Amino acid sequence: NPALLKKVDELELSVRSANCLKNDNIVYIGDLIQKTEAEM
DNA sequence: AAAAAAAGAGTTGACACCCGGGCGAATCCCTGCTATAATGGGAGCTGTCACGGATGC
Repeated sequence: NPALLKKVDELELSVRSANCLKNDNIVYIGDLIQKTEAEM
């Protein structure tokens, strides 16, 4: 799917979500969608 | 099963500034006054008709 090319901070869900995503060092949505509940 | 904080709000002083209103100064517009003698004017058709009307005796 072409949606994976978009960055993780391209949806602006919330401030805490952006903070934890930046702390996790994620650039693509695939690494976040793969981890369902373990890494979350 | 409990219990406090980055944001989210809410302000509180602390500059940075940006046209406005005066203070100047430098400079525009008006108006009148000049003392020998000045003394009637320059284009323009004029190589279309024909009609339809307005004056005159």
